[PDB]
Amino acid sequence: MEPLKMNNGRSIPVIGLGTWNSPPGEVGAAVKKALEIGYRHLDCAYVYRNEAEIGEALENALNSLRLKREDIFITSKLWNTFFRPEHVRKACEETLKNLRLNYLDLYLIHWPVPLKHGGDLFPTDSNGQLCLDNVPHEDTWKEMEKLVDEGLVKSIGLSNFNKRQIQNILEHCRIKPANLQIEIHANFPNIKLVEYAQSVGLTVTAYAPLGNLLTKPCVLEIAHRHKKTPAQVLLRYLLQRKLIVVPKSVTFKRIEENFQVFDFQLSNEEMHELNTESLNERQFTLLQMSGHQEYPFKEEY
Repeated sequence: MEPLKMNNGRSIPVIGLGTWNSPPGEVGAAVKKALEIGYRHLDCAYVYRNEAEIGEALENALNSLRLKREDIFITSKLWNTFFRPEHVRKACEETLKNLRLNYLDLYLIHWPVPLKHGGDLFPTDSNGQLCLDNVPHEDTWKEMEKLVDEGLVKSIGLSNFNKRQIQNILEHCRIKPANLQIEIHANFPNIKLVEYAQSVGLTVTAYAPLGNLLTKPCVLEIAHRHKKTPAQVLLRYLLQRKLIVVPKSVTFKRIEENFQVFDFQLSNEEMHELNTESLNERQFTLLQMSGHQEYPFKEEY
């Protein structure tokens, strides 16, 4: 089905390959496999430290599959240690260098919690405490906006921001965020935040869309009824809530399975059942940032 239309007129494919700091050589092969299968959207991040492997696999795949750059949607994310305005540009340029691209389709602020610049990706005490930094969200955003002005990035957005924090960005911005990426799945539907974000015109991407979920009885019943797999039901559930999904995998069979979600429809009763059976508990809490003023998950949503 059809790419989601964003508030700036551009479109984003409703499924993309999620990447992560997987064992060496796995991501490169995953990128190629995904693109062969039909994926046209890759979700990346500086912090996984594998954008160079991705960039190479990507460049070789476009060539062997005879695909054009503009046929693919590429997302990357600005990491917490580069949120100070004077560092944003170089971090983006670095990511683009590694990905071997001239521009990104989408660039997200990875978290609302800045970390000290100039060392490791997770600057840490000898108490094991994270070295926090203080940088207003609107100041980082101003630099993100310049990336759009300059053509280095087509659309900008947010990751792991809460309602309050998004409100503030929208109140100050010249260029609105086009996308919000947050944890969403049947065991954590994140309904209030999703409804809020869509109400102000953002598109919303579910990360960790499979979240044990694959084992839940109602999930299995519904998969059986439709003659699809559990993962396929879990993704369709999110797709029917008008979400983009970026399921992470480096296993060929899973990459392929995740993509076969466009030839059936969950009924209203099935949708409702999944919602009422939800746990619902946040899986990705990053508690080591919980001491920061802008830690996103203490507010209701």
